[PDB]
Amino acid sequence: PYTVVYFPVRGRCAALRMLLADQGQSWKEEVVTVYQLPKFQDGDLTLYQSNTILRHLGRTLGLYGKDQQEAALVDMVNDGVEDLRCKYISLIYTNYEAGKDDYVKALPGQLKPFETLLSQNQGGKTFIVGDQISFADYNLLDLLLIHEVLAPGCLDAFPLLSAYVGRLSARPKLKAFLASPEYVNLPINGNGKQ
Amino acid sequence: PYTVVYFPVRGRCAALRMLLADQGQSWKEEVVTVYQLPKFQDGDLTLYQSNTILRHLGRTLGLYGKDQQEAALVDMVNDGVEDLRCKYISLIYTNYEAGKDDYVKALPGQLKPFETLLSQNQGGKTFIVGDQISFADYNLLDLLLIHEVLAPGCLDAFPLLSAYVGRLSARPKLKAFLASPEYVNLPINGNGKQ
Repeated sequence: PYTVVYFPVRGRCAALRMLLADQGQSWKEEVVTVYQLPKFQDGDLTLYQSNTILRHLGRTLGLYGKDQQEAALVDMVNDGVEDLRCKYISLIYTNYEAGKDDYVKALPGQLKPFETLLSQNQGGKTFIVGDQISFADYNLLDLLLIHEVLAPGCLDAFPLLSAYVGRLSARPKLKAFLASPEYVNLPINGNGKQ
Repeated sequence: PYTVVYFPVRGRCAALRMLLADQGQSWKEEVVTVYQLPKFQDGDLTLYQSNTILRHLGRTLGLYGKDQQEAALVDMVNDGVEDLRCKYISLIYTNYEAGKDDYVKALPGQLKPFETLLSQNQGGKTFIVGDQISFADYNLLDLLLIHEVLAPGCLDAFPLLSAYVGRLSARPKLKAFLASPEYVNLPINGNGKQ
């Protein structure tokens, strides 16, 4: 019984959509043509804030680590992703024309921490945290994909990340969703820039 | 076995310090004179990001709601607080001189949601969520206190919030901590503005 209310763009819902899709859950979309959405309805539970939804789905669907220690790392990784996403959103809607240059120059410094974190966990052979997927993976994967569109090839300097994007992108239900019109035909951002 | 590494300012640690103080936990500070701190060490567990720490302490100290439903609301409230805190931080370090005017004009619109949320929970007679304190309370309380310093009297238009700040501020261990030199003598912000 899931319903997500959002604009007709992937934006901040791409991650939770991927999460739902991959976990084999069904939801109802509810477009909003022109607390800022998304809005999520789980039964009579009504959530706002994308990360709130991600954690909620994480708790209830068991994508929050195997113990309190991992849970903390998952949060820490998610917050980093979120931090970078804020810069991206700022670039897109604010200084896209001028900032794009400087942004890509700095991108490697922004992505290196993730590469490191990956190397520290079974040599990046599984997920960003632990040996099971978590909501932070779906969110990290989205951040990496939307960046490969802004600056194609940015992930070439990071062997672990690139393998990671490939590993996750190949997950049965996820691959299908990523290839669906439902995903492919939605613009990444509202202002039409990406 | 807690250690918090941060600058010599309350900044983003005020909340977790209040949390620790109120919960009767002891920690070791480690000043950093001139992932951006804080850094938290719980045993060999090393966390970064203030909210990550807040959730961690929330999970382990049982300040995360009584069930998954409340947990979600706690997150939702915390994210709202965090959203406003980002604006505050932006005012302080960026457009303080000019933005202060417009900021205070808009403040009521920013605080109204919290007043509402409060009224919806036992008529604001307990905490922001549920009938037990949660990490979001400590974080909300900090946000309200630092605002009463920026724009004194801003809470007069909201009876529920004002009672809330008074109710929590009177908590035995919290009142003491709020009166300690450890708290009182630390500047609110780095740039010396508040």
